[PDB]
Amino acid sequence: MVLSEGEWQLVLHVWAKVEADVAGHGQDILIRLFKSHPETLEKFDRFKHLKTEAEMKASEDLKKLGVTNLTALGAILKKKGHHEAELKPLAQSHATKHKIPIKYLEFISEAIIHVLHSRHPGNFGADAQGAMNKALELFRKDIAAKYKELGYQG
Ligand code: HEM
Repeated sequence: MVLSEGEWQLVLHVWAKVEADVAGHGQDILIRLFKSHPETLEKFDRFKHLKTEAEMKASEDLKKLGVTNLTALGAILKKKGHHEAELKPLAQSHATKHKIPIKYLEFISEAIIHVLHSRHPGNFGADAQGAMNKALELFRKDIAAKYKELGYQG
């Protein structure tokens, strides 16, 4: 799979809006992930204790984590597919240290799409969402291949 420049444009156009407030989008996305797929929260030893959305929103550390997560993703998206260098450290830590299965990357991809659909309807119409889904599917495909190379693929 490979995206067209036109599709990359749709992806980077909405991401530019996301960047107006990375911290806020990071919070919304992680909170959506944890509420839609509670099992995912268990992978965060530093935040596994959070019981409610209120506690999640009030967590300064969770906010920092969200910023780090979206900034890393933004760098990857901006490479428009030429993200081999960026995927190496990310794949290693998530496969070997955090033990994050591909299914969970699909879950966070779903959360990203949900939040963008909610916050940016004008710039996240059907075609734009399709482009973003295509970009995230490419990300997960390449990450999965790396996982396999690293001996995890899960
Ligand atoms: C869009 C996909 C994701 C990106 C770009 C991403 C990015 C990052 C980055 C940059 C870090 C810090 C450096 C590192 O350890 O590699 C990190 C840490 C971490 N990630 Fe992810 N991540 C993603 C998805 C996930 C998912 C789905 C989970 C689990 C449900 C997860 C769990 C973790 C954990 C447990 C840490 C450690 C947090 C801490 O205690 O400091 N990540 N991630």
